[PDB]
Amino acid sequence: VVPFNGKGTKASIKFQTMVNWLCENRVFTEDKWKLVDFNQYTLLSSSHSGSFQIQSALKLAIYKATNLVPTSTFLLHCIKDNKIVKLLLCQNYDPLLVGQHVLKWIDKKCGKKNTLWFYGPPSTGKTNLAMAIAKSVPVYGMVNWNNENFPFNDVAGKSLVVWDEGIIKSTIVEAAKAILGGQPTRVDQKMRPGVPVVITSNGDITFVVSGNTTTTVHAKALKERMVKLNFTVRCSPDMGLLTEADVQQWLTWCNAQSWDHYENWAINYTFDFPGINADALHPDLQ
Amino acid sequence: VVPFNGKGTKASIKFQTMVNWLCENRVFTEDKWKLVDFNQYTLLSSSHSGSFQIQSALKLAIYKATNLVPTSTFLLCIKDNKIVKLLLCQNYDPLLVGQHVLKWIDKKCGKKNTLWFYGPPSTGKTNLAMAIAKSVPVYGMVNWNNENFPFNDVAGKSLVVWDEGIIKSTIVEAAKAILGGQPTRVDQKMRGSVAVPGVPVVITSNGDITFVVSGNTTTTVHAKALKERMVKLNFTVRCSPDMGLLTEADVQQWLTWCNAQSWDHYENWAINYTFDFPGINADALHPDLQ
Amino acid sequence: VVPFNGKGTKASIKFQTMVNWLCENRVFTEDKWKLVDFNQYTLLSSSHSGSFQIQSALKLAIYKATNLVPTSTFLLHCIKDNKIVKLLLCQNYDPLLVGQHVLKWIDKKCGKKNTLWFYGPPSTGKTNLAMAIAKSVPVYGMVNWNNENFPFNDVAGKSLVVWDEGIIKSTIVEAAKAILGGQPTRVDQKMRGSVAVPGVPVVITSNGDITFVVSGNTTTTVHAKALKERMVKLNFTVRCSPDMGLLTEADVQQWLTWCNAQSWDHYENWAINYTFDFPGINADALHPDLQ
Amino acid sequence: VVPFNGKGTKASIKFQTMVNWLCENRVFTEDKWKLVDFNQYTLLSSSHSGSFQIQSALKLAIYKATNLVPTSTFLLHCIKDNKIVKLLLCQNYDPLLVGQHVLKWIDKKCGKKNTLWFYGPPSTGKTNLAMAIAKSVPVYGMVNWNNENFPFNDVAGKSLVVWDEGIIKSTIVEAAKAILGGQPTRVDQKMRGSVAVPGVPVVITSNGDITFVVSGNTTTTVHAKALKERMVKLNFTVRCSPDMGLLTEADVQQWLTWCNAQSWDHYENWAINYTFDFPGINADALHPDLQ
Amino acid sequence: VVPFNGKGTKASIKFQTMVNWLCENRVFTEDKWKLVDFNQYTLLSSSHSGSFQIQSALKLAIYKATNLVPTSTFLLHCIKDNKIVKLLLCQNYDPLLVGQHVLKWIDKKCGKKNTLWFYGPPSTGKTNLAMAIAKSVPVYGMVNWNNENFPFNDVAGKSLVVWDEGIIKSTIVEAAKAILGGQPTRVDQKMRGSVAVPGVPVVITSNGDITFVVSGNTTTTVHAKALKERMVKLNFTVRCSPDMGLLTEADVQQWLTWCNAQSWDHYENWAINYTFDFPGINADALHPDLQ
Amino acid sequence: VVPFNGKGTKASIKFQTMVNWLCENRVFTEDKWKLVDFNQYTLLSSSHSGSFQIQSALKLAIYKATNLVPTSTFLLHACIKDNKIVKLLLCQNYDPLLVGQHVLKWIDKKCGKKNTLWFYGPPSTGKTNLAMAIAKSVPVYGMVNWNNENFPFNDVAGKSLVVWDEGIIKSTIVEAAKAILGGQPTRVDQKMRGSVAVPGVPVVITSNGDITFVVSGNTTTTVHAKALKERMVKLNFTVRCSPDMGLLTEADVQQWLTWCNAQSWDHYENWAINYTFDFPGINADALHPDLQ
DNA sequence: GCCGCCGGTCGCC
DNA sequence: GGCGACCGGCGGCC
Ligand SMILES: Nc1ncnc2c1ncn2[C@@H]1O[C@H](COP(=O)(O)OP(=O)(O)NP(=O)(O)O)[C@@H](O)[C@H]1O
Ligand SMILES: Nc1ncnc2c1ncn2[C@@H]1O[C@H](COP(=O)(O)OP(=O)(O)NP(=O)(O)O)[C@@H](O)[C@H]1O
Ligand SMILES: Nc1ncnc2c1ncn2[C@@H]1O[C@H](COP(=O)(O)OP(=O)(O)NP(=O)(O)O)[C@@H](O)[C@H]1O
Ligand SMILES: Nc1ncnc2c1ncn2[C@@H]1O[C@H](COP(=O)(O)OP(=O)(O)NP(=O)(O)O)[C@@H](O)[C@H]1O
Ligand SMILES: Nc1ncnc2c1ncn2[C@@H]1O[C@H](COP(=O)(O)OP(=O)(O)NP(=O)(O)O)[C@@H](O)[C@H]1O
Ligand SMILES: Nc1ncnc2c1ncn2[C@@H]1O[C@H](COP(=O)(O)OP(=O)(O)NP(=O)(O)O)[C@@H](O)[C@H]1O
Ligand SMILES: [Mg+2]
Ligand SMILES: [Mg+2]
Ligand SMILES: [Mg+2]
Repeated sequence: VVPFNGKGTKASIKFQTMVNWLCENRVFTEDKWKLVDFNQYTLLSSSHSGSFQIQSALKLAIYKATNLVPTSTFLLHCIKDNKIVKLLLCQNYDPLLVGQHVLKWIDKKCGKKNTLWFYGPPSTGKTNLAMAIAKSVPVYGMVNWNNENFPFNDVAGKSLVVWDEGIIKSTIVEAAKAILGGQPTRVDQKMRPGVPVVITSNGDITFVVSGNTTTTVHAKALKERMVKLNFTVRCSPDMGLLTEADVQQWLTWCNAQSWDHYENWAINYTFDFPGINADALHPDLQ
Repeated sequence: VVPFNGKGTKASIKFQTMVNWLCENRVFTEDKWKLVDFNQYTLLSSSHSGSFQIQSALKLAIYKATNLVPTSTFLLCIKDNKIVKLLLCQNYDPLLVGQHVLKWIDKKCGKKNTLWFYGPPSTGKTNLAMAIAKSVPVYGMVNWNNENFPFNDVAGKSLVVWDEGIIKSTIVEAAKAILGGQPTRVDQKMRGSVAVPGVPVVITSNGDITFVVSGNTTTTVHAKALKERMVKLNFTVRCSPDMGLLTEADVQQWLTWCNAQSWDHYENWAINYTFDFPGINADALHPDLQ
Repeated sequence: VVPFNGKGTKASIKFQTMVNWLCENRVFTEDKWKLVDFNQYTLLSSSHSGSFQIQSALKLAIYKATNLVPTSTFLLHCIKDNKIVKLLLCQNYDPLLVGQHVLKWIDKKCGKKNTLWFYGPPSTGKTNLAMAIAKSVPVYGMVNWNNENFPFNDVAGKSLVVWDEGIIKSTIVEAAKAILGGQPTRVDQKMRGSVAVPGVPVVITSNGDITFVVSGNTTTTVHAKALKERMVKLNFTVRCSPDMGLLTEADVQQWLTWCNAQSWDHYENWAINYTFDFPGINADALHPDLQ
Repeated sequence: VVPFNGKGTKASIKFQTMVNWLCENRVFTEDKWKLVDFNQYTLLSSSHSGSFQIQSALKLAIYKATNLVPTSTFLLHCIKDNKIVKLLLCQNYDPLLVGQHVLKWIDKKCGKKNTLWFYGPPSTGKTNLAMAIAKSVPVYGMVNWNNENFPFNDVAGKSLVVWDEGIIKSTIVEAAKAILGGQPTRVDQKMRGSVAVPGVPVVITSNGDITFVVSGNTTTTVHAKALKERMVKLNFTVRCSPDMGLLTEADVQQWLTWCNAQSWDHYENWAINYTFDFPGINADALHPDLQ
Repeated sequence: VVPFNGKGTKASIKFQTMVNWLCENRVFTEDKWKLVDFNQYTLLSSSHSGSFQIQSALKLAIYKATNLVPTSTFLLHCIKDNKIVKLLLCQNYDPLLVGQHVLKWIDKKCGKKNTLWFYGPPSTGKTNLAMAIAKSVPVYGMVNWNNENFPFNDVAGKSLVVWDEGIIKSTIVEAAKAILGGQPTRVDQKMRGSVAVPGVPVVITSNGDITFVVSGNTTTTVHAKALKERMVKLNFTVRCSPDMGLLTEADVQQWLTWCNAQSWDHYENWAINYTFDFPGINADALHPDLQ
Repeated sequence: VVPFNGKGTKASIKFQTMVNWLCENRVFTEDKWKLVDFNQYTLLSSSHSGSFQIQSALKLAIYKATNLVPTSTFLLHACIKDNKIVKLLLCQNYDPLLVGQHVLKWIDKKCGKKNTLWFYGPPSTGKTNLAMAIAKSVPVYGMVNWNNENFPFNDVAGKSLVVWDEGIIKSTIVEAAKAILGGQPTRVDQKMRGSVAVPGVPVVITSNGDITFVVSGNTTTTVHAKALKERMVKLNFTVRCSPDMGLLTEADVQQWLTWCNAQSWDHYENWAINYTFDFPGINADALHPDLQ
């Protein structure tokens, strides 16, 4: 399709450059814009025609960073020295395979398996790793911030949805089957792609509370849409916060490795994530 | 009736050209506009006025594509077409089916405004319906609408799709009007006349929809009335588990070939419309498909 | 009343010319404007000013076509070969006397009797003649469109009100009497602001008697006296052959033009005291051409 | 005090002239403006600024004609030929005193006695006289048009209030005392930021005694003392000819103008202390123009 | 806190001059503006951008007159012929102390004794005196105008709150205690910046003791001690002449002009220990002009 | 981060200068602006354009004062024996050095979990006077008594200090109380502002009785007593004061905090390693000769 | 105050 | 006389 013949003025080209600048520096919120470049914000807020451009540029930047650009490219920029590499080795999970899956999972290339699940005892580092990814993607949203009876508001536009210490109520289970499966909401269909979801919890989430009693009616359907990871070993208190770079170096290194190994397991996506294969451990990871 | 003797400035001519450019490339949604041409959208959205124009152009393009141009214009060797292969296995005449579709999609079938596909599951009922629905500019599903108000925003659509639907006794009164091509009161009260918009309808189902659900029971009072407005097809043959997603290109090829052939056979059946679509006539098969 | 001494730029003259064109070409809805002239609509819809001018011009054209010009001028333009003339003769009715009645009724000059009633067996063409007149006037409103509990909405700014198969309920019989009698609605008395507001002609086609107002689950005849004061009745008893086809506004314009061309004293004799029932064909009084 | 030493631009002076012209020709509604001058109305409504100017100018003209200018100026321009003059002789009322009393009453000069009451048998012309006077003043409202539960809404901005065949209810008896006595509502107090501003003349017509306020399904005389002080009572005892016809503003203006030139000193002989019942004709008090 | 430089253009300078002219001639309401300078109001309403300036200027003028100017300056410009001086002597109170106290009171300088209370039999002129003071401040409000369940709304933006024929109920005792004592309401606290001060003076007229709180169908005295500390009580016992007439600004300002010129020693001696009652005439200290 | 290479007109530079001027003069409300400078306010409100500029300037100035500039810089300034606050602290048996130094960290949200100060003691001992003295120095603060009874924590965001005077905690709102008193932002704060974490507002509480006991109907419950103790710091005002010490002023606060900033921080670092619910009292020998 | 458009008039055909 | 493109004016925008 041939684009239109419209030629813009100086102001329009300046606005387009401003949108590119906002998209490049990951400035998607007013607070972030004030914290980063207060001078330009003060200059723009002087009048109506300046204030409107702020909202327009923010919306266009969000759309460009979410829909028109692959999210994985936002994450890609001594492999053994990375904290995350050691952490997955302790949990007997191959750092390479889990890294490759995240790239496909964030890129909606895993089919119906749109949801990741971290399972283990409390204080094993589940939320620390999960929250590290949420700070690496352009925009993220948490279920906890939403209303108690409307947990899935403002799902469209997010690069990732995080559900920390969550549990599924039978009154809203039908909505969970859609989003966790990646099916678009009916509102999205009417007005016009799914959003990856990550869930961390202490118990078994496949059990659904129904009244004052637990039930297993929906246990079968939720299993196909999810991948389970076991974080059993307690973490030392000195680990601290995981930096966005630690994710960046880990994902970038895993990207360049041979991909054919991941495709073999990708033929039949199992609900359970396979453990470390000692015969396939990379030499640099040792 | 003479067009007004006004003259357009250089600014309005650009808007008029953009309106034609919208219809030329079948872009009718803001998402499609963003996906196809981002630079022009970004340039337009940097000024109060620069926006009033996006919505105005979209509205004008929708109206022009839906009402001022025949729908079939958007649709217009043959043995290799998957659509023909589909209807061949289903014991129906591939040529005669398309010739009715063109008259049906153009609101030229009188009271029989509704088409119905029926059969066991995994027989291609839904795949064929979406292939037609993708080709038309604008289409809407009854599934997306509210349960208590299934017929909202029917106007402005070139087609309406109803997937695995069931008719309830509460909505049987509104269903009869929309399925029969009769204009709704909302359009009548707005437009000014008593008959204007026109909406084709296509329905798929695994069960007989002529039966109406009332309470926890099923009645047959409205069966005769719904039979007049509808046309039935029986997809009773299991399809080969190899066929893929039917595309608009497949439909356009099927309709283009069927359009130019002889139209002498169709109008004989058009004198009296049978409730069931006629099946394969062995002697009347076109020599191309023998 | 000397007009104002104001003056306006070329844009205002263009707007006035556009309003005059809308009045001339009989365009009164946005969809009609889109159908007749898409180019001018697309040019006008390029900015806020044009989109406001569209609504202003539409409203002004509607007002001019409704209140600034007598409705009869929108109807004027072998007489025996006219389909409508045959129909009234078949129904044993004089075409001239009916036509001359319409030209005074459509202009609200008949006073209290603002309503015509078409009554008789079904499928005799009662709706066909009623709708034919409606399609000729600038704009008409139908009671069937309006909501269940509020039938008399959107009456203002209309030329003709059509009500087919109508039944008067006791709940709304009081509001019904106002419009059917030519009395103005009370909201127009204040929104316009004095008792100078006019009313709208009403035409009713029914298969049964409408003087029997429905109350609950029982028929009552207390209101029959008041309704008969305001109404004129016709009887479509003789069913027509199913080959008359859809009547056209050209037939109405042709028939109405001929009626005004003849003598008017013939109708004036019956105008001294209007009768509820319409007198039938008189062989002596028939027009020389129609014989 | 000396007003602001401003300098009106070219456009603003046009607005001032338009506002003056609207007041001059008594054009107070959009529907009146369309009939009087459609040209200027279209030229103005050609754009947003013109519509805003129309909306502002209408309110300014209403304010100028209501508050800043006395109403009597629009009433003031042999006498035996006047219809109204003969009418009051039938009801044994002196036309001169009635004319003089109305002129002082319309401008809120009577103080407490702010209400005039017409009473008598039906068909004596009680409504005919009230309507003619009402349509002479620029803007008037009717209690009938207003909401049943809120009959005294939209009081401000009216030069006269007309109440036909009214009956006072116990639910609204308290609000009626203020309006009939010229007491402004709290809206005219707190939003107009004072204790009292308008005078809102009110006229009432009835066939029975309105001082008997209905209480539930019973009649009570508690409020008889309070209301009878606020009103002035006129009795239309004699039924007039059926062919009196509709009165017009021309008859109203001529009658008031003639009463203006006559002697005034006779009026205040009684006006120092009004009585509830209007005094009748005495042969001595009859002017020679009517003898 | 040196002012910003901000060199303004002629458009803003003219608006500032208009704002000053508003305060100078006491034009604080739209109705007063229309009644005083109609030409300027007509010119200003010719456009939307000109109509916005009226609402911009009125608020600033009201704020300037309320907070940026001492209220007593609006009061201060033979003596033995002033009606108030004569009236206060009839009640056996010293006019000089009353006038001196009022000026100190209106500027909120009495401390916690913010509210004045006038009590006595009817027809003693209590209400007439209260109106004269309220008519002289820029803007005044009433508790009578407010809603029954929320009588203490719209407190801000007023220089004096008048409560005529007042009485205190138990459902509003907590609100009345704060307002009568000068304590700012929580609205000012959450709109301005923490415990401010503006408050408002209050004047009360009553025919009965207001210290008796009405609860249910029983009179109670729980808050009698708390209320008395906040008011200064005056007993208006002597009936006044029926034909005294209303009081005006010229009477109050003339009276207040004399009082300010005298020494503050007489007042400041009693001001050290504020009493609930006000001292009467002392022949040992009556001013020579009033002897 | 390289700032966007745009350049503003004369009006934009003037507006930025006005925003700076509003910050420098501690003007944050319409009433304060009208009181300080009526002429500029009139000039701005003369037109529709300036009425929007006023609101934008105020909204930007509040944000600049609250989030961009540390609050403690508004306390420090650009006869120590005679300072009124020093005497008042000595009357109530507390070291003026440690009280001032702790404030400079509590007001800057640097104390970690212990985000609140608690004043306890009999009436008329000077609890209210000192509490309001700190508030008058910070740019903008909000007091709880203004809000609705059922909604106590409205408009908490965008304030430098939260004042709660003689208040008592109820079980119906004890769940929200542990949030602000703990320094973790409310749920709506993250959503409207994208980040799971945005620092909280310091809180100062005065009380005549022990607030660690929560009202539960017509009954006192102590289930939440433990949870409040690691969020709070307690000071006891056990000595009454004579009516010879009027309202405290910002001048006293600035002088007091200025001296506490210049002295060594070793006496604070010893206690700051492990915070205690009880604030240690006067040490007889540790008192520096500048206050002996 | 900002960026847009309609419009007049002089400049050139 | 006609066609051209230039700059200044004005728009509405809460
Ligand atoms: N705010 C923090 N500052 C420093 N270290 C932290 C912080 N939060 C967590 N950690 C460290 O991160 C590791 C685990 O963090 P945490 O988020 O509590 O893990 P978890 O297993 O997801 N916990 P839980 O929420 O109990 O399931 C430990 O080494 C902690 O010391
Ligand atoms: N992604 C796909 N979408 C549609 N059809 C598919 C797809 N993949 C394979 N097919 C095959 O294509 C044919 C179309 O089947 P489908 O249209 O889903 O059946 P149907 O009869 O309309 N189903 P039902 O919804 O039960 O009425 C079948 O043979 C499918 O097995
Ligand atoms: N599509 C049509 N359907 C029916 N009648 C038609 C049609 N087109 C033309 N006509 C003519 O219209 C005549 C009847 O018109 P119609 O208005 O339906 O009658 P009616 O007496 O008003 N009907 P009803 O509503 O049953 O009382 C027929 O006899 C035909 O001559
Ligand atoms: N066109 C006319 N309209 C009204 N009244 C007319 C007309 N022509 C003559 N009249 C007479 O003029 C008088 C007007 O009376 P009118 O004001 O309608 O009633 P009223 O005396 O107030 N009584 P009522 O309405 O019965 O309570 C009556 O005597 C009518 O007969
Ligand atoms: N029109 C008037 N306006 C004001 N004061 C008047 C007026 N006429 C007389 N007066 C004087 O005011 C006195 C009563 O006025 P008013 O202000 O109502 O007094 P009051 O003692 O406060 N009344 P009350 O409300 O009965 O307790 C009369 O006795 C006259 O001296
Ligand atoms: N504006 C003032 N007026 C009077 N006394 C004041 C004022 N400001 C301070 N004081 C005095 O300064 C001291 C401060 O006491 P304060 O801080 O109010 O004590 P408290 O125990 O918190 N009060 P309370 O509110 O009764 O619980 C007291 O002696 C007050 O009387
Ligand atoms: Mg956690
Ligand atoms: Mg299907
Ligand atoms: Mg009184």
